[PDB]
Amino acid sequence: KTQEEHLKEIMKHIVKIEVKGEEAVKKEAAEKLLEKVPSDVLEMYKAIGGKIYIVDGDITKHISLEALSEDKKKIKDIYGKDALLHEHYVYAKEGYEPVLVIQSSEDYVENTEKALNVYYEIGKILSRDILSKINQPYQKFLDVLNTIKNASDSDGQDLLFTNQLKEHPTDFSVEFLEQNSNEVQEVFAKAFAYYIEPQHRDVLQLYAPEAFNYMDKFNEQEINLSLEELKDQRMLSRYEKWEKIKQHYQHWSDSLSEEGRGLLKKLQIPIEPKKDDIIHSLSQEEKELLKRIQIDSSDFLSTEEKEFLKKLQIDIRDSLSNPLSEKEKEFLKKLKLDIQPYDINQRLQDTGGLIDSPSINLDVRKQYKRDIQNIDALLHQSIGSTLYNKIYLYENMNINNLTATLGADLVDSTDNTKINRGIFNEFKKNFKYSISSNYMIVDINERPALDNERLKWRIQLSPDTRAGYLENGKLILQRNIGLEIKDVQIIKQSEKEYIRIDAKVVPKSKIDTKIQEAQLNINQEWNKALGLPKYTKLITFNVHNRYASNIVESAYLILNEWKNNIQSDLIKKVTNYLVDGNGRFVFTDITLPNIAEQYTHQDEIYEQVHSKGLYVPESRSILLHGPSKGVELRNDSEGFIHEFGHAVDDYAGYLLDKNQSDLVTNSKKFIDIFKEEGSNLTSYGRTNEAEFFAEAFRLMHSTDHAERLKVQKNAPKTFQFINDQIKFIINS
Ligand SMILES: Cc1cc(N)c2cc(NC(=O)Nc3ccc4nc(C)cc(N)c4c3)ccc2n1
Ligand SMILES: [Zn+2]
Repeated sequence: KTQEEHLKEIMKHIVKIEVKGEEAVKKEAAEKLLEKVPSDVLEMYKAIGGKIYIVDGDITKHISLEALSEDKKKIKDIYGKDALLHEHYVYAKEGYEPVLVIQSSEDYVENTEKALNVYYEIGKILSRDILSKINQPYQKFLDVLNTIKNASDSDGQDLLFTNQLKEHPTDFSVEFLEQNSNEVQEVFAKAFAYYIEPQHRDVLQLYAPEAFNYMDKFNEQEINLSLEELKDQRMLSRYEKWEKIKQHYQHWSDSLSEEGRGLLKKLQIPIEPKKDDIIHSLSQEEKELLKRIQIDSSDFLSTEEKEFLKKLQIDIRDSLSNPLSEKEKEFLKKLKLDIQPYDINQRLQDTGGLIDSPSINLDVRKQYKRDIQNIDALLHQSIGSTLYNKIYLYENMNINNLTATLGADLVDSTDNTKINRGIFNEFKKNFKYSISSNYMIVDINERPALDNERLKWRIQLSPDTRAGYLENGKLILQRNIGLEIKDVQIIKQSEKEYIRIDAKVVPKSKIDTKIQEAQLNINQEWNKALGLPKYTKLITFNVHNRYASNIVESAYLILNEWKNNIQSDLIKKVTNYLVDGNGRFVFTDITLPNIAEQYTHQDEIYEQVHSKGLYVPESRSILLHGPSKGVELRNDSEGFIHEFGHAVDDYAGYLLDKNQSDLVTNSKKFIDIFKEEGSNLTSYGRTNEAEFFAEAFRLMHSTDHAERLKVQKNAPKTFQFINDQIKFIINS
């Protein structure tokens, strides 16, 4: 009930009573009126220097409204009827010194139509004087407006829209909202008004449900987030927040050692491969091979990597066609591991925390384990303090980090300042929870992003959350945090559009539990659809990163496209085969060479593979990495099915002579079909027979029927070959 006090405190400031001789009846009447307004919009008004004056008679007769031009003397009531300031009871003055003027009365309780107007004036203060300073209302509110105009019942419009909007043909776009700022603000206010005045609220909910709902959720929840964003722009607020935190960690800081500071700094800027050293620990024979390798000839060395290697040879020459060699690609594979940057946070993201993964040389594995085990000990003090309650921290992120495939079309191709609503809704779809397996580095007060960062997180730390303080106003958080996504919306900031993500920190065990129960649910369901034994572990969720929930909700959808595009009898025979060898359908966000289904079956470490998908015969499992973008694959489904092709290529070649488990794609008959039709499909498909078979099997089962035709009229002998194997497997 600190409630009533919050309002008393705030009101004694902004509220000025200046009447004749009833300064207790009138001074108590105002308290009754403003009490209906959300405590938070009053503080936001105080924030921008606004004040409320309760006066008698003609309100024009006040010092604050003298500078009023002989035009702004005529206002419109909530119903759109022209009036005159010297004949009205309220007025909110714009400008850098906001003013609210209210006449005196107590019949505000009785004569509701005036309270309605007074609130409408406040709503105006809210949408025009306050929210405008943080670029609101925006897309979310525009969506309410578009729901109303394009709904069947035109009553919602007849109650909130001025004819200007009523007669507008198309929907209200961001562009419209910019040219008609005054108009939208008006609608906002009216809706705020009806919602706030206890008697008209029913009307609102009766003829404009979406507006009621928006204003309902906004005044009870979302508004304090507005105050939050509003305070974030105040220099002194920003400085005040930073100081309380700097104080809370003052002891922890003064105690840090050169060694501790060395660790935190190394954790902010990775150490690049020092060319020189590479050359040394190389080899007399190897140097010779390196002395000439058209790095470009290979295909597993990114553009960034190839360049580095190029400069490696060109730096050892200072003294005295393109066939793809074997032991040469072996040499280039080894070096790939060797020329990666020392990046602790990157190591955590790739392994999802599983720092013992055989994915890199043992020497480097231990250095990572040592440094991490140490950072974990440094970041022991939690954010919780007596100096502050709820606390928000910020992080600017690149969407490619969550979903490179959607990241491809997030920014509008025409106007780089706009975000594609199409991809936005998709991205937002199943984004319910997130996980952090590395050390998040956030800002105390929000800061401008880098061009490729169109994601602006606003995170509500738990008092329990441990962290470390940095001098530049940032905090390094402890690994293994849990995050519940609370809201995802398009916002405009500094002349550009971003995706604001409102998230709350929770115990990681809470999120893991959801995933685990998902795995149980998804397997129950699919074990029934495939007729597998009740409790078999078929599908598995290896989720550890920031897009966490999507990896899970996505698997369901991928498997649906997988059953509606392939013959049920083929699936069953093939997956029974897989299950027989302990196979697994692994959906993950950690890089593939860290899923055991692949590494516990590797000869050498450098023989690892990372990509959108992968099939491992030795384990009979299919691996699908979520975050990436399959080069020739348009989406996750496709990718999965492509890998199921390799699985079929397996069971088929197995049914030829189980006395030899081999690939039916290795058959002499097929090596010829590839010799001829091997270049009529996808580029990727041309890589080799196993892949060509897989890309072909894929198109044949695409959702795009047109795509099925392409194989049948460009790969005849193949369309038939793949169909023989199907019927083969199906019957045998
Ligand atoms: C730079 C680069 C290098 C690779 N080797 C890639 C491989 C893939 N995918 C696969 O290798 N898939 C896959 C899938 C199934 C496979 N099955 C068998 C029996 C043997 C395989 N080598 C096999 C391979 C995707 C992207 C790649 N990108
Ligand atoms: Zn493949």
